[PDB]
Amino acid sequence: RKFFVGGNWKMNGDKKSLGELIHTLNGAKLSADTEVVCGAPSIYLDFARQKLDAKIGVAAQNCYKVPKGAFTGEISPAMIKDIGAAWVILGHSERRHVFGESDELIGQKVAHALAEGLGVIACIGEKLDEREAGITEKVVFEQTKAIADNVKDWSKVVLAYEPVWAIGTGKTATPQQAQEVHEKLRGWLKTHVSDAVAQSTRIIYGGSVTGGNCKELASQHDVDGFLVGGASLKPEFVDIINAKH
Amino acid sequence: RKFFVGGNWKMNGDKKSLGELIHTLNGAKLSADTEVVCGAPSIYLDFARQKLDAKIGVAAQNCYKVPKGAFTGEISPAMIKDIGAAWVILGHSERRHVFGESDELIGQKVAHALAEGLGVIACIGEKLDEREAGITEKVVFEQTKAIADNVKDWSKVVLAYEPVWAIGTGKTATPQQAQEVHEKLRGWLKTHVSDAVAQSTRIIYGGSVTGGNCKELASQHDVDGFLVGGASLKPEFVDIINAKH
Repeated sequence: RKFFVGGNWKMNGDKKSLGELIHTLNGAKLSADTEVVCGAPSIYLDFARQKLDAKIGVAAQNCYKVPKGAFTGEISPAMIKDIGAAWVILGHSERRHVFGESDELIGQKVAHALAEGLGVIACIGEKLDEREAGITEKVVFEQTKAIADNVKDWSKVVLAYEPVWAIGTGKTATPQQAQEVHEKLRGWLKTHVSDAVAQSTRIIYGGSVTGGNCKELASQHDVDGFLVGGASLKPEFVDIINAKH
Repeated sequence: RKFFVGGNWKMNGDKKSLGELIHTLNGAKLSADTEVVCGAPSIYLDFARQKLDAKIGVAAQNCYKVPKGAFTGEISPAMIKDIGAAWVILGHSERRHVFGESDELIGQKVAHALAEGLGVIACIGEKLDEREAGITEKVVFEQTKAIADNVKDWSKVVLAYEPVWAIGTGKTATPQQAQEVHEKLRGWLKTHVSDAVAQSTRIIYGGSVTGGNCKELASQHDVDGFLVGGASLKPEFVDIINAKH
């Protein structure tokens, strides 16, 4: 499995500061063995794709489930491809809990984006109350099933495990808690999809990854890379890309 | 009150099709007395702003209520200004009924967008069941109050009355039905805000406006322009702009 590092810029940046960041990435020495993707605000997707070196992919932070129509404020996979972006982040924790997107809706989005030829970073993760209650497993397996049910070809899918309690809080999961879930998710895939799918699908970790953290997390056997928020807007993003080196 | 015509492209287009549409608009003989604004998909705001004649304004179709943060998938007024767009469409029917955006949220977006210096086109309108139950007035005044209590400077606000039953259905409101609601809203403004605000605020109509029904609607005394959906993607949009000729 090729190590994968995605940067989710969330709702940050302007052309000046994003221009700066992109110039930094373009001139940096990034490991040839890492697949890098930058998820930019929709208003700057075109901008980002035009300025980033070709080896770095671009991802949209969200999309809707049909190519066109009466959906004021939404964008579709066809528009994302039009711009030259190759991926979309779906099921993000903020979409789920702040914007109320349901599992059913996320599933429809995944099916459509894949049908349209885009790669998908699909996010799953339990809340603090769920972890404390000890139902982390039931929660993620249920979210995964919603995604799986809509995946025909797993070759363009990356699963991102991001515990809600770890997102933007500074409370990173320990390497052992990340490994435990990744291992269980990989087993879910093996029993419910197939051995081949489980072996080739990248399962990445997200939730307060820093230049400081990454090396120990990246050494876990079932951790295939990371989905980075806050640190993707800093110079230390380079260190994260290079975690396995 | 300067006649105002806005095109709401909704989730439609690619650079090739929007490029042609724009070419047509830059070359058309548009009334010197109509203020025109085009509402483009966020992915295309930069493109649209670069291509359209400076005399035509560009509007985003939605935005969030803070300048930046951990809101995966959203865009802010600050980003919209960065690109050079000067308006935002807030409270559109599809955001209310498909995406669940509440009055409280819309009022917060309005206040933030105005604080950031953007012009706002705020949408209001009742459902068929509300109309038939005899509560159109109750529903539109409730929606307008949620917006108005969040407006410090009306100079940059445009109110758009778009009955839900008329959006994309072909069931245009008759001139008498539109005029009735516009007159009542202007009446609300006068008693809840001020006479000065009532006479200068444009109240535009939307919901199946076509090159064919526009002249009659535009002759109504309280109709100040339109918010066009489906027809804004067609050459007849030029005829709508020129509805008073």
